[PDB]
Amino acid sequence: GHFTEEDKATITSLWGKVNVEDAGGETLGRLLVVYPWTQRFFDSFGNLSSASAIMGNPKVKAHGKKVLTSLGDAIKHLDDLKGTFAQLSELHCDKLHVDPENFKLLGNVLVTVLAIHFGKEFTPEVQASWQKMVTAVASALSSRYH
Amino acid sequence: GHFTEEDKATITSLWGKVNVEDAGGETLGRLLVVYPWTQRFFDSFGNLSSASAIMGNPKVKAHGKKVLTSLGDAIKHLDDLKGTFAQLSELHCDKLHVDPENFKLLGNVLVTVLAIHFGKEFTPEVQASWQKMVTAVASALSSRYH
Amino acid sequence: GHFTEEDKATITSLWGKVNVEDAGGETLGRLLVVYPWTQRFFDSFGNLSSASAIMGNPKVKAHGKKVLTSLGDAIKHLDDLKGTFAQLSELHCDKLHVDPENFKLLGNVLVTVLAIHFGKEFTPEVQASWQKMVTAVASALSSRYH
Amino acid sequence: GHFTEEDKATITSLWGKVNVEDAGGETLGRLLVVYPWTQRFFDSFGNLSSASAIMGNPKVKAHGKKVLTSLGDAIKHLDDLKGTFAQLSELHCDKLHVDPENFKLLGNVLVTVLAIHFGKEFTPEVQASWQKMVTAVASALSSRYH
Ligand code: HEM
Ligand code: HEM
Ligand code: HEM
Ligand code: HEM
Repeated sequence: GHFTEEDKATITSLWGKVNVEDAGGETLGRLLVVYPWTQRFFDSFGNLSSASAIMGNPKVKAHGKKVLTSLGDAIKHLDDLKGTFAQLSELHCDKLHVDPENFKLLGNVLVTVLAIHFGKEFTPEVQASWQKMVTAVASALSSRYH
Repeated sequence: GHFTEEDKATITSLWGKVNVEDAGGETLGRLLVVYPWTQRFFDSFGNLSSASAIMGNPKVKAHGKKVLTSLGDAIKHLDDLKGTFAQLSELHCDKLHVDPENFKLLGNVLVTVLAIHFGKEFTPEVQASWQKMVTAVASALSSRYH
Repeated sequence: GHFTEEDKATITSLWGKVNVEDAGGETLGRLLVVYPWTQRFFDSFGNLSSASAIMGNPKVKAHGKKVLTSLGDAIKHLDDLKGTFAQLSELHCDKLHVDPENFKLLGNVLVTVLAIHFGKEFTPEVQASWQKMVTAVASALSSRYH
Repeated sequence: GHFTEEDKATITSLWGKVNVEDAGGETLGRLLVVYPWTQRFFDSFGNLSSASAIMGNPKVKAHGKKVLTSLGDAIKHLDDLKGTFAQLSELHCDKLHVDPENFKLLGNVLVTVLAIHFGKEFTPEVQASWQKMVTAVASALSSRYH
């Protein structure tokens, strides 16, 4: 893969406008609602039997903040996402056994959340740059499986 | 599959607020820009060499409207989508050789467009209902392949 | 979907030459080794820390037999697989939260086992018929999710 | 990703036993039969309306030889598949617009062909190493899309 100058500017600029205290909870909660099977990894977070219980769960909100903060840090290292996520790859693959397909699923739900918050600013080109980011993150986090 | 009565209500209600004349071209054009390989099915549609050419292309806008008007008719048959799409399955599978993976891709681009147009109104539960609709439509259209 | 009379004949004839007592453990064990993340669904099955432990594990062999005996019964109902697998869909979706992508994965590991056991006899046309069967079984088992 | 010493030895040793004058035609032909949509890229090869016509087509056999010869060369460069396939990535993505999902589809059909020819020698571990190879090749060839 390869980010263009335009890709980097679009990723960096849009991300600077995200609130990583609500976006993270919103993204992980939406993943858990829309694709229910993912709840299996988070049986320690409490009751996730309904949308309201998930979107209102403080451990979901707290953990989504970690997720997006680590992604925000990675956006400082676009040309080296493999190395930047090496340690989290080890955690997610070797220790938690998260299905590699889930990384792209979460990335697509972040794209949905960006489209909700930014609307018409999320043009096809802007979405293309973010789809490249989703793919790249998923590859970096599944590296230990490959 | 199975649509709950709440899935049907969501699907029909949100669709009634969709302007097909705008959403059609916006959905097909977004698919062509974001996932460029799909342009190979539309060589006769003329200039697709840049995002601005795709989003300005009269044939892309006219075709997207056909697509979304076909999906509007399908929403009147939610609990018989395979029978509803039998003719278009034959067209897309036996005659055009569309990759079944692309039906899922276009339905995901429509989810993105709905998120852009409705923002917050596109809640996690509303997205779940539409995610089941995209899957159901993909399955119905690739039925000739199965 | 749709099974041709030649798909049914292929499926039933090749299956009649399959030894389930061997193929069962061989298929589940291959899935656990090749796609290690799926081991997380089988923590109670004991030692799955190495390929030799998985392929020697008595619980994996006993479970694989259940799996393949379930698929043998399904082959007697090829043109009603969704109804046939309704109970196991509820089990795998509502109770175990299996990722629908893993049903496709296991059916692909079975294709590999059939290729190993039958060699040349597993022609391109015979594989096509079995590829439709894996897809049909995945769709039927993930039906609760749709 | 990362090949282990064991991965490299397994890939290199099994590949040294493949016949790249028949395996290539067998792999591309099987892809065209099993997953019909792929035939769309090869409308220049002649009649592909049936298994017999595909498996007997001299242009299929001739082109599959190219495919596997380029893969054989890549197996000399396991630690640098991105650079080794850079030029073919440009051809397949920028010029032919091949769907990225097809690269993994072809890789899985090569795995089926290896299982047919090598049988019990294709153990779960041996298949794991080859699945890692399939993923890595698909990533290298789709790089221009990412
Ligand atoms: C954008 C991709 C993702 C990133 C950046 C990410 C990041 C993180 C981080 C930073 C942690 C915390 C580790 C610590 O606290 O030391 C974590 C834990 C975890 N992640 Fe992820 N993650 C990602 C995707 C996923 C996906 C797709 C899954 C499964 C669907 C997943 C499941 C988990 C689990 C089960 C934990 C342990 C949490 C606990 O102990 O309660 N993650 N992740
Ligand atoms: C939401 C899924 C889809 C639906 C509901 C849909 C619906 C339609 C309909 C109704 C037509 C007929 C147009 C007319 O009568 O002139 C059509 C034509 C076509 N569709 Fe789709 N389609 C879908 C997905 C796809 C995808 C994923 C592709 C491939 C990237 C595709 C490629 C085509 C092509 C090439 C035509 C013929 C266009 C022309 O040259 O006239 N469709 N589709
Ligand atoms: C070819 C697709 C599959 C079929 C036909 C199938 C069939 C079965 C059947 C018949 C049982 C019941 C066993 C008994 O009565 O004791 C079962 C249990 C189960 N299956 Fe599947 N299954 C399939 C795919 C999967 C996949 C992809 C996974 C996840 C990696 C999975 C995870 C499980 C689990 C965790 C159990 C419960 C086992 C235990 O703890 O007792 N299955 N399956
Ligand atoms: C293991 C992965 C693959 C490799 C190593 C590979 C390699 C090659 C090579 C060496 C060529 C010849 C270029 C030349 O003659 O200068 C080629 C051409 C081509 N490939 Fe691939 N390929 C791969 C996968 C694919 C897939 C998945 C598709 C689509 C399903 C595809 C479609 C094509 C087409 C359409 C051509 C042009 C052939 C013609 O002009 O008639 N390839 N490939």
